[PDB]
Amino acid sequence: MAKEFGRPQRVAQEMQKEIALILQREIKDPRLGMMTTVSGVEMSRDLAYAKVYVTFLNDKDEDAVKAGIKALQEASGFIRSLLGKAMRLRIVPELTFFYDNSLVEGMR
Repeated sequence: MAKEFGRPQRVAQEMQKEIALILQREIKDPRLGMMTTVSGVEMSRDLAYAKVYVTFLNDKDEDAVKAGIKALQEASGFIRSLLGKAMRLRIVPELTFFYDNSLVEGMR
């Protein structure tokens, strides 16, 4: 989020910031009394598939990590649909939501 160019990086940024926001706003950040991060972003419009990364500190509690993630899982199609609509687009690529917490690395 800081690449104002004509390359595929610029758009990737604007989108990363837009998704990062809706990913930190539309998401349950305040509900998890924790701040999430986006140490990964992938947008493939060549067909209709994307892959976004989100790291949380839910690891702190396996209960909040399991349940929490469960909430992020159910709100999956919600974030994806909320995005497409939020950005009124069409590509509506399979932008999956990868949750990389500290419960799968311990350093997230």
